[PDB]
Amino acid sequence: MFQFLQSNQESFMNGICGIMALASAQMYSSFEFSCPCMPEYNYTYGIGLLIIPPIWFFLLGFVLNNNVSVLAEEWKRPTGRRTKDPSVLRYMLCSITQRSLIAPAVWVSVTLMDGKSFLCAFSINLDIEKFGNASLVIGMTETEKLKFLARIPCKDLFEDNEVRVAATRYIKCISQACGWMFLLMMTFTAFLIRAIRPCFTQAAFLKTKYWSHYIDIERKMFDETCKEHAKSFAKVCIHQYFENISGEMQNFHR
Amino acid sequence: MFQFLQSNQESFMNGICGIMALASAQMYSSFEFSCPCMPEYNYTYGIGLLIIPPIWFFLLGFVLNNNVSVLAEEWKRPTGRRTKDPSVLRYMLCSITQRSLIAPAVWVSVTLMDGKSFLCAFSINLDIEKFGNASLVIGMTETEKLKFLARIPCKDLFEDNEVRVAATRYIKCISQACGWMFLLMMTFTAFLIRAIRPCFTQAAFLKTKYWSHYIDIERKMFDETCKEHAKSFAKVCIHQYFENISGEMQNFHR
Amino acid sequence: MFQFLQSNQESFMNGICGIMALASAQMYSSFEFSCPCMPEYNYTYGIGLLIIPPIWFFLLGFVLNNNVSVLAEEWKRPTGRRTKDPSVLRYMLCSITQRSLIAPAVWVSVTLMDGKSFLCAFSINLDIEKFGNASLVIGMTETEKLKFLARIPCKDLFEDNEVRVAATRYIKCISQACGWMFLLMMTFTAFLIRAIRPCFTQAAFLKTKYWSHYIDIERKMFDETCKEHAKSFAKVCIHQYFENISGEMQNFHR
Amino acid sequence: MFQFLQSNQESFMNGICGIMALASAQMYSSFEFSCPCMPEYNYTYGIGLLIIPPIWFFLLGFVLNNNVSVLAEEWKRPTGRRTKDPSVLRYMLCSITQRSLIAPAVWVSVTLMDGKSFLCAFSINLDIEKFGNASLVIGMTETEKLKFLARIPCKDLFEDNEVRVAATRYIKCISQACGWMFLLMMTFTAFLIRAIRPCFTQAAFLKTKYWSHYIDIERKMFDETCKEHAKSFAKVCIHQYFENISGEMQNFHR
Amino acid sequence: MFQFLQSNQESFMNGICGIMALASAQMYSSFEFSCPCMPEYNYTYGIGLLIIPPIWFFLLGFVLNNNVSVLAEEWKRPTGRRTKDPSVLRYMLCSITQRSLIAPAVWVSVTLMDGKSFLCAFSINLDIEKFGNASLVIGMTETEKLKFLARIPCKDLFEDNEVRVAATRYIKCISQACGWMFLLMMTFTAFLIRAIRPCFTQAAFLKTKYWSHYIDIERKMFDETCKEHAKSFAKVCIHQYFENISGEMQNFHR
Amino acid sequence: MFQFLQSNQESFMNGICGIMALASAQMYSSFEFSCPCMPEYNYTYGIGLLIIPPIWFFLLGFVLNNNVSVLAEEWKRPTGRRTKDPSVLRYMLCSITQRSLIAPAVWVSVTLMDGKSFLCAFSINLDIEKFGNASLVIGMTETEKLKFLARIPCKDLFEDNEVRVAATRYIKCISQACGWMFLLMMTFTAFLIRAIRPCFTQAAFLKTKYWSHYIDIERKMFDETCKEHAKSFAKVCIHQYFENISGEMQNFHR
Amino acid sequence: MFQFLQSNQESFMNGICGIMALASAQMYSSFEFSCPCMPEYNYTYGIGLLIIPPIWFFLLGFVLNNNVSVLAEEWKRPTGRRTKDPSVLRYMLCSITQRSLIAPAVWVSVTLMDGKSFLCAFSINLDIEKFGNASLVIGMTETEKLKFLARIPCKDLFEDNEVRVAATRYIKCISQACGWMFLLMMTFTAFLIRAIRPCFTQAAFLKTKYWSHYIDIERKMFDETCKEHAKSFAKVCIHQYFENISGEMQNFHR
Amino acid sequence: MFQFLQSNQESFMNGICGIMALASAQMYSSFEFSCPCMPEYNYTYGIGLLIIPPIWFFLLGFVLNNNVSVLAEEWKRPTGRRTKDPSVLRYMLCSITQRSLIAPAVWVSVTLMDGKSFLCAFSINLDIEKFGNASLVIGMTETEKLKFLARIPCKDLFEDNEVRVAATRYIKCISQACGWMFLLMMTFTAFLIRAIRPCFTQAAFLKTKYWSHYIDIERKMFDETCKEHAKSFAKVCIHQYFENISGEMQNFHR
Repeated sequence: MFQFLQSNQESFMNGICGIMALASAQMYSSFEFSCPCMPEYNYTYGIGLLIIPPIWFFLLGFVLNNNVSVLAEEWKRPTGRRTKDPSVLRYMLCSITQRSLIAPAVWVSVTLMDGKSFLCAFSINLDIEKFGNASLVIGMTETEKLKFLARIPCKDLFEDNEVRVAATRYIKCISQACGWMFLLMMTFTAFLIRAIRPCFTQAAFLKTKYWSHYIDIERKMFDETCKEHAKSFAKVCIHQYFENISGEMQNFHR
Repeated sequence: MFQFLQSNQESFMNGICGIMALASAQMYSSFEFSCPCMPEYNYTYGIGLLIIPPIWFFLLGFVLNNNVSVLAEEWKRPTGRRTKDPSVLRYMLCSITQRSLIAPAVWVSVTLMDGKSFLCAFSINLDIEKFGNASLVIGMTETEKLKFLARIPCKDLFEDNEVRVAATRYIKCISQACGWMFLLMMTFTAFLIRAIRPCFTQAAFLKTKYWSHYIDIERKMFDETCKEHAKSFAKVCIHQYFENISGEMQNFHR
Repeated sequence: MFQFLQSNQESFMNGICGIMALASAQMYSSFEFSCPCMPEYNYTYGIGLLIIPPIWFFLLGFVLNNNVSVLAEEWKRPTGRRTKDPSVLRYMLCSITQRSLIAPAVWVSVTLMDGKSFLCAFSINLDIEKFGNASLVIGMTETEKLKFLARIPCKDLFEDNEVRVAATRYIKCISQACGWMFLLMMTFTAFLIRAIRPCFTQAAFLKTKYWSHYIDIERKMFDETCKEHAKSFAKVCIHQYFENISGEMQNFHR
Repeated sequence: MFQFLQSNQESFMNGICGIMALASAQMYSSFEFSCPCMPEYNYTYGIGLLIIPPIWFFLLGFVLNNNVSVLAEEWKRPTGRRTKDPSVLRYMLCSITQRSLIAPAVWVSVTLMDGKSFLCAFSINLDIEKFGNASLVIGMTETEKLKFLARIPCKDLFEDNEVRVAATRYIKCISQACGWMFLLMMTFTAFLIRAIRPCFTQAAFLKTKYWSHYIDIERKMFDETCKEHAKSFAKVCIHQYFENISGEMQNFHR
Repeated sequence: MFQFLQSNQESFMNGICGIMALASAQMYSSFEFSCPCMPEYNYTYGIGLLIIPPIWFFLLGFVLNNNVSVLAEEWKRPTGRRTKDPSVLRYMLCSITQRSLIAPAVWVSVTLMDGKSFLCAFSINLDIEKFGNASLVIGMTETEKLKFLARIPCKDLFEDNEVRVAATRYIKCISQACGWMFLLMMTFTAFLIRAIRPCFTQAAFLKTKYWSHYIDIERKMFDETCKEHAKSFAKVCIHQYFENISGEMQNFHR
Repeated sequence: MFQFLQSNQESFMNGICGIMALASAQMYSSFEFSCPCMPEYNYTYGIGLLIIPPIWFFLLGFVLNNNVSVLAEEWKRPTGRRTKDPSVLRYMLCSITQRSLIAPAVWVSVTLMDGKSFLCAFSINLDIEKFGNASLVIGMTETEKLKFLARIPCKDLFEDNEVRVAATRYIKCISQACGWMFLLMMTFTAFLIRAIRPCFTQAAFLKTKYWSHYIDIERKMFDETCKEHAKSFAKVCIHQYFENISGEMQNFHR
Repeated sequence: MFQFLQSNQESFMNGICGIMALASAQMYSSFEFSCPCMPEYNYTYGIGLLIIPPIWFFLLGFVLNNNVSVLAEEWKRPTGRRTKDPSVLRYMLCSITQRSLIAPAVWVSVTLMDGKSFLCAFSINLDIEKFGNASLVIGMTETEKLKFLARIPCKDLFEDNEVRVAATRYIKCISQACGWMFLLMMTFTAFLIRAIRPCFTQAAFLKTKYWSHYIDIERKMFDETCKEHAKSFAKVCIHQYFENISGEMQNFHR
Repeated sequence: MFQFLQSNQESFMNGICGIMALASAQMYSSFEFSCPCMPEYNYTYGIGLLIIPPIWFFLLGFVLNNNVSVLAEEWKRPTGRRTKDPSVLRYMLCSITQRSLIAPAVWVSVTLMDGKSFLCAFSINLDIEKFGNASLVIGMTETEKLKFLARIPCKDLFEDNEVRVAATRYIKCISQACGWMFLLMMTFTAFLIRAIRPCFTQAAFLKTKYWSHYIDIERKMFDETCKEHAKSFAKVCIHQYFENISGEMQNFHR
């Protein structure tokens, strides 16, 4: 689902959040899921791939946002020295935080729709009599059937394909149900935020918008002012260089 | 069917509704249908994939529409304070709702034409003597033949390929019949709305159109006014910075 | 046959009719034909896929045409109040109807050239002694040979491949003959309409052309007039906002 | 052979004839040849695919040409009322007819070079002792060997692959010989027409060229004249609408 | 070897000759060589595909050249009436003929480098004791070994793959030798023509160049003169039409 | 993940660092990992591919940066002669160093997520009783089981596929855990640097920015000044050349 | 190696020589090498493909160069009549010859690096005891082992794959060694020509450059002068044509 | 790794060196490595492919550089006649030499990372008891085991796949270690040259830059001066030609 905003870089309302949501789901495709298939490590691997990459995509939204240093500058300065109201600083932080949650939400949704994190984390929690022969886990210890159930996420380590296919379909169904409930709760949260909060936080929104435009203007105008103060002194140095070297370029190029 | 409006971004009359209908059907292709193949869970999985993603695509149409906060602002304000007639607010809500139903309708139609939601939900409702051997479901309990019929949507869990192919073709035929009746009822509803309602709701349409143009003008004009009020104060700060630092850039760059 | 008008969006004389004929044939390719292979349902499935999608493509031509609401407005108004002659309204309706029949005609032609609708609908009408062994349908009941002949459209439900290939080639030949006779009658109808009718309905054609140009002008001029009446009042509101907030932006950004 | 004029839309001298010749040969590729492989129907199928689609491509050249209605208008009008000489009308009809024969000629040539129409139509006319065993058609009736020879165009209905390959190569050779003689006669006819006729029909060519330019000018100038007469009356209606509604937009947007 | 002048339409000195040489070799690739593999017909098929398509590509160069009608006009007119010198007419004919020989030469060269025309035409002329077993053509009649050697161009009609591969490599070697000698003689002929003839036919070259530029100027200037004489009379007719119909458009659109 | 900044060369804030991070990960894909599968060399190969290419990508960032020669010029010059403050030189070096660490960090992350460097380096550290038969490493010497465990990274040198797949999944899990902890520590380091340091090193940042703009201005202005001093002397030499040679070009070209 | 100058048509210093070197190596790829695998013909086929196509690419460089007719004109004219010095004519011929040797050198290099011409020409010169069994060529005549060794370039005519692979690798190694020595001698020749000769042939280079610019100017200025002398006389003829025909177009188009 | 500078022809600082490094690595991919697999020739083939193509890419950098003739002109001229200082000539030669070493360094690095040159050159230096059975090279002569070890680079000449895979991985590891040490030494050499030498050779750099700009200006200004001196004399010749021929074009084109 990449060609849509790729061929339409106009449907955005912020650009870096659409790129990072695209990058979050493409990084899920490129990641090679390697469940340990051991009963000690399956839970932390499967749940860690649902928890740790969203934390990293969230921090990466703060690192890539170029207003977090200016906001950290204002919060470090003492009260009275601060040129901003505390509601404008709180609104600014809330704006950065809400755009930094898109790529974590994209990761959690592709992970739950794919079903592999639940298959790795919850295959030792199965009740295997619902899936095939009952004569599988008889004759085993409690320890040995935990090792048996832990190998269900691995095709080339689990030999009974019928029990593996039935247990994989059952867990991927529950994972897709959690993925649709996650999408539905986060979109209904997005609906209440985009309907109730602009009825409540107004003119902090207008001060934060003037603050954001002032930063982009101040950065650009400082760049072209440095360039015109360079062109004054660089013209002085270049012309003074050729005062002497063209005295040599007389005999050297004529 | 994606290259048509992809190479022709002129045949639209709204852009976000054509993108979301494209995204709805592409998300159906990317979704990996995983029927549980258990008689307790097949119905809720198959009917839930026909009900829950249309609800989510409907809410996503409200979240992506940038006039729902302005409409929620007007409805929250008391009567007398409201600058709008109640017919203009009702017409505005009806406009957002009708464009938010395109991507749900695209989902329901691709789901019924594909046939997998009916195959998952209705395979325990089959009468299997119409499809193959009669000696399949003899010798089974009522419980055991419900488990037998529940595995029909799964190729690698159902062994009799002739009975599976015959039952799959029968249910996919009924699903395609419901998909064509759904398309035909929703297009005939679209015909009656686009023929009778502009004979009845006129000049609310013209007030809602002026309201929509006024919002896009007010947002843009506020953006460029913030930028020109930034350029005044940013020019002051940059010039005052180089008053002192060019006093240092004397010895530092000459 | 899609790249031709795709790379040449100049050979048209109307754009939406070329897109919908392209979309009609691409939707035939994307549709997965699933004959029930049951003698009760084969006829209605095969003939329903030849009848019902053309009705839907015809209604979709009325829904996508933006002059059907203006025409419905004029017909609803009483005689005397109507600003148009009844011949101009009849000519207008005939213009919309003739362009709405292109995508139904494209569907019927690809369906008859493919041959699957006739194979599904007419395989129980076969005389199977023309195709293979005569010892197939002996020893069967009349009911059982109807079930035998109904499975001919299904490769994985019909076991005698020689009889299936011979019966499929016979019916696809007759379907292609009906497809060429359908194309030839509809093109000869198109020839008589585009030769005799502009000798008979003239100056209703010129009034309907002025009517169509007047609609596109009135819609566009209403859009830019709403935008310039927005820019007056939006400039008032934005300037009055910064009268007070720049009084705060004194201490807040200097 | 499509990328040539596709990437060079300058080598034309008429555009619709190059597109329809491209469309004629692409429609041959998309058509799935389905010989009946029955001795009653093979001739009419094979010769019908050589005769009927050229008739349809010829009529389609008349339907797509936008001067056939203006020519039909002039021929319907009585003598004396006709503003044109009869030689200009005859030259005009000959011009449309000659461009409408390109796509029929492309169809006949790809059909004869492919060889399938001759293979279907003429396989019961074979003398099968030239191709393999002589012991094939002994022990058969005259009726049964006609059914045997009719299945030669069908790989999956004819079992002796050596006799089938030899008979297919013999008939495809004769079909390619007829295809090269057809191309050579039609190109030599094109040479005599483009060398002798502009020595004989001159200044009817110049009157027909002025007639064709006059039509394209009259259609375009009528379109922009309708648009400027629309813009007069549409400006009146829009300005009169906002006389009253801006009286409401006082309190409604200030 | 198509992308070179496809991506560089500047390396030409005439455009239609580069397109037809490209089309000649692409038509060789698209042509399905079907040797009869019969000793009566192999020679005429193999040598006919080396002779007949070059004659057709040569005539097609005369048909596509738009100066052959103007040259045929001048030659038909009597001496004294002719406005041209006979050397200018002879030079003009020689110019058209030399550009019309490029696509025949491309056909002959791809046909000889591919080797199939010599393999078909000359396989009954082989001496098969140079290629495999000597015990192949003993026990055969002179008639039967001619049928045996005629099937060498056909993989699926000749069973001894070692003798077929050895005889195919021998004949394709001789065909490639004739193809390189053909290329070398035609390029050395092209060298002598482009070196000796512009030393001999000069100022007929300059009169023929002025003649060619005069034709392209006269055709274009006649086209725009017809269009400006159309715009005079079309403006008269359109304005006179709206004199009466705007008298009706008073009540009809106000 | 290459098409994102490839189709969007605007989301950058420096260009060479985005290219080198892209080149670092593409060089990982192109590198063919060839573990020695010997217990003496596996550790240094696997850990060397995690250490040595980041050192090389770090040095390559210094070589490709065009300000390291100007900074080396300033540091070589004695104190008092230096036109820059030591804080501006330290800030400049820190700026080059931080951008030169992106491609090393990309290499370490793709190497740990792929898992092959840990599989090569740590397969002799395994405890193989956790993975398959216990009867594998009995009957072996301590030397021989080190050779046995060293061949685990090699599919075609290790025969027990079940033990190899289980040991590969265990080590790739630990490698992906180290890769996520590495990404999380380096992004949290990037967060603290981009939040705390612009609160501490300011106006060295502004002097280093003026220094960087001054270099790009001085290089460009020296280039165009050399070109205009060339055009003076080149015009002299060319005109003086044709003073004599046009005296020869009189008789030579007239 | 085609996309480089294909996407960069700026790195050239002549265009036709880069195209012909590209065409020389692409023609090597398209050529199907067909060694006769006979001891009488292998040498002349293998060495002929190394000699004859370079001669043809050399002549093709003279045919495509548009200055060889002007140079042949000057050499044909007698001494005294010649407007050029003999050193300028010799320099001009040397310039055309050196650019015409690029495509021959590209052919020889791809042919020696591929190794097939040496494999065909030199396989009867092998000493086959270095490559496999010694019992191969015992029991054979001197004539029969020449036929045995001649079939080494043919995979499907030589049965011992180990001896064939060893002999092919040995000869392709020697061919690649000759290809690298050929590249190294021709590049060192190119170095001495581009270093010593512009120290020796100067101002013949400047006269030949003025001669080449004079030809391109004289051809273009003759083309536009013919076009403006056409536009004078074509305007006369077109206006005089419509003097009479607009007398008819009075009644014919009003 | 080609699309990077292919889609970004701006990241360069010289263009021909980036193209030749791209061409060096693409020529490595296109080269078919053919180890002789003979103990006399393996070393010179494997080490020759590491030595000889870098020498050729180095000379090709001198041939393609258009300043080596101007530098050779200055060095040939006697002292006193030389218009340049000897430090400017030495700096110029060092500039050409350093850019001509990029494509040799790219070749050596891809050759060492691929590992085939070390596999060919060093497989007779192996100690084969480290890799498989010890019973391989017993029963062989010293001569015969050299022939046995020489066939390790050839898959289809070495039969023990386990010993071949183990020996190939060992040598490719050592080759990749030498490739990383080569990259690291050449990049650290590039670091010391780009840091220490612009602190030492300055104003020879500025004279060599003015020299390079003067050459590009003098070549271009000589080209346009030849063209304007052509246009003077070509206008004279063309106008004088039509003085006489338009006297003939009176009767010939009127």
